[PDB]
Amino acid sequence: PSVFLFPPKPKDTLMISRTPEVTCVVVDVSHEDPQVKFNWYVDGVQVHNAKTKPREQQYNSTYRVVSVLTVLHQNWLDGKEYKCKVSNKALPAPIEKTISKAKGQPREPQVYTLPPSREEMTKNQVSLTCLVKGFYPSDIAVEWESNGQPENNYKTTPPVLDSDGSFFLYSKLTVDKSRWQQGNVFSCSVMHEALHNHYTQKSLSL
Amino acid sequence: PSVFLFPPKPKDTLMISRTPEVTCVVVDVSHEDPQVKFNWYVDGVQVHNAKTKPREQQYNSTYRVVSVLTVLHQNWLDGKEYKCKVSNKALPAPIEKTISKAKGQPREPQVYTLPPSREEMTKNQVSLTCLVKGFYPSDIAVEWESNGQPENNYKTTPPVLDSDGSFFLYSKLTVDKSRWQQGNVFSCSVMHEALHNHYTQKSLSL
Ligand SMILES: *[C@@H]1O[C@H](CO[C@H]2O[C@H](C)[C@@H](O)[C@@H](O)[C@@H]2O)[C@@H](O[C@@H]2O[C@H](CO)[C@@H](O[C@@H]3O[C@H](CO[C@H]4O[C@H](CO)[C@@H](O)[C@H](O)[C@@H]4O[C@@H]4O[C@H](CO)[C@@H](O[C@@H]5O[C@H](CO)[C@H](O)[C@H](O)[C@H]5O)[C@H](O)[C@H]4NC(C)=O)[C@@H](O)[C@H](O[C@H]4O[C@H](CO)[C@@H](O)[C@H](O)[C@@H]4O[C@@H]4O[C@H](CO)[C@@H](O)[C@H](O)[C@H]4NC(C)=O)[C@@H]3O)[C@H](O)[C@H]2NC(C)=O)[C@H](O)[C@H]1NC(C)=O
Ligand SMILES: *[C@@H]1O[C@H](CO[C@H]2O[C@H](C)[C@@H](O)[C@@H](O)[C@@H]2O)[C@@H](O[C@@H]2O[C@H](CO)[C@@H](O[C@@H]3O[C@H](CO[C@H]4O[C@H](CO)[C@@H](O)[C@H](O)[C@@H]4O[C@@H]4O[C@H](CO)[C@@H](O[C@@H]5O[C@H](CO)[C@H](O)[C@H](O)[C@H]5O)[C@H](O)[C@H]4NC(C)=O)[C@@H](O)[C@H](O[C@H]4O[C@H](CO)[C@@H](O)[C@H](O)[C@@H]4O[C@@H]4O[C@H](CO)[C@@H](O)[C@H](O)[C@H]4NC(C)=O)[C@@H]3O)[C@H](O)[C@H]2NC(C)=O)[C@H](O)[C@H]1NC(C)=O
Repeated sequence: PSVFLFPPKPKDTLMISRTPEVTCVVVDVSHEDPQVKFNWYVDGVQVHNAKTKPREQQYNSTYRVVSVLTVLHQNWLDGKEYKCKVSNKALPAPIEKTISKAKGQPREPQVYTLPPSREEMTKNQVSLTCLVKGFYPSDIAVEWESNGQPENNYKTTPPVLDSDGSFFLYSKLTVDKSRWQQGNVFSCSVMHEALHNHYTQKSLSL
Repeated sequence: PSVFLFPPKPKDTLMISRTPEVTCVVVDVSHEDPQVKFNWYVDGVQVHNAKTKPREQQYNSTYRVVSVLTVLHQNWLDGKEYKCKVSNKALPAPIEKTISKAKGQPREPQVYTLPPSREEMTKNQVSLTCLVKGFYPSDIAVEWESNGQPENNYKTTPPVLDSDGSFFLYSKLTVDKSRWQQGNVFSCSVMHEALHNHYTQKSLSL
């Protein structure tokens, strides 16, 4: 049997309104010893129940047990440890897996929107670019809007560790050549630990 | 004790000057059976020796043996399979791993360069970019120059699968606000399978 600890998604922890949850998944459990026992420890204290919640799935030719511990935004953002310690008679010694966020001192993301190259106006569709650079830790959420209306045709590169020991990423919104010339305003919205309201938005137009 | 097959570097294969290789790395080789036997087959036919060249390395609490095979550019680009067959007494059945490039026909990369943003002119350093979009396969090499001479302070993201079923990547060069302002001419040089001379080079200046 194998244990896998998963962290919360950034938007969920940067929005008060949302629900961060550190998820523990046990694979290869088996039919002969399906008896999995979970021990959730925040930072050192067994948060015992908190509001932990398992269940058994009958997979492969084996079982799959998942439990969830609902993470408290502030505890997350201050860098607690989260330990999922799983007992199961088959498994000789109980597997412990511990998680947190990237140990360091957080840096505010510089957000610059870039309009399309002259040459790309030769094309039928143009590329709108925003750079998010010199941020830390690499937990971020970047989106695009045309108004009070969210957009579709965008793609975001994985956070690349730059030279500073800070991170960078580019995000590419592709639009019809026309709209951009019909003087529309497209915004890139960045969400990060170290942003003023955990949010910033830079805009683009013709 | 398994095997991993590693492909040639996209600059090594796009340049005939340079000698590409396929690297077969066998890990978890345990002490009492150190006898690794690499068998190298090109596509259909065993290139037997060709110019295959291993060596033992005593790691962890185990062994690491790696065998390198040279490639002919042409073969690689014509999409031949390369087959590494590992032997080691302990390992009951022989490990036959096989590699090759991606299937599909090349798309010529669109190399556009973007200037620093006005919002970034506020900084003692600015960021030059080239967006390299709509290519295929993912294998490419972006490098940066300023005159007759190469530069240091660039960082290029991994190739991200875009909607076309083609790729993009951005590459970010960081220079002094001064150098940019003195009116110097920076170059983005993209090397890709489907470009005229396996090379193209888009330029920036102030
Ligand atoms: C018996 O069968 C089962 C199931 O089999 C399927 O297929 C059969 C054909 C079919 O018949 C059925 O049985 C069934 O469909 C087998 O199970 C699989 O077992 C393997 C291991 O053998 C597991 O592999 C691991 O996977 C990890 C990734 O897992 C995520 O992705 C996979 C693939 O997308 C998903 O399946 C999986 O569910 C995970 O998705 C994420 O899940 C979480 C929790 O649900 C989501 O959480 C969100 O949380 C927020 C909180 O706010 C919110 O609540 C959201 O709503 C939630 O959704 C999250 O959203 C999901 N993610 C996304 C993007 O959506 C791998 O990371 C893991 O890899 C690490 O470990 C292995 C092992 O050591 C290493 O080899 C590997 O290299 C890597 O190691 C190191 O890890 C670091 C962290 O990743 C990494 O940074 C580091 O670089 C790395 N080191 C190196 C050197 O690379 C591993 O691959 C499968 O997950 C599991 N499948 C399932 C479906 O459970 C079983 O094996 C089989 N038994 C047999 C064959 O014997
Ligand atoms: C005992 O210890 C050793 C080492 O331990 C370290 O730490 C100790 C504390 C210390 O005391 C020392 O012992 C030591 O420092 C353990 O070994 C490790 O074992 C793991 C697991 O077995 C291996 O994991 C695999 O790693 C692959 C990535 O490997 C690259 O990165 C690592 C990290 O940087 C490098 O170390 C490694 O060398 C590889 O770098 C690339 O290497 C090639 C060949 O050297 C380079 O080639 C260039 O070629 C050009 C050609 O022109 C030119 O010649 C250049 O000069 C050459 O250099 C290349 O440059 C390097 N790359 C770069 C960027 O520089 C992973 O990809 C691999 O992942 C696959 O498998 C896992 C497991 O199943 C999956 O989870 C994962 O998803 C992935 O699967 C992929 O799936 C696809 C779908 O099926 C499939 O299609 C695809 O084919 C498949 N991918 C592959 C590759 O098959 C995997 O994680 C480590 O590599 C190994 N580390 C070392 C240093 O050897 C050992 O386990 C341990 N024993 C124990 C614990 O019992």
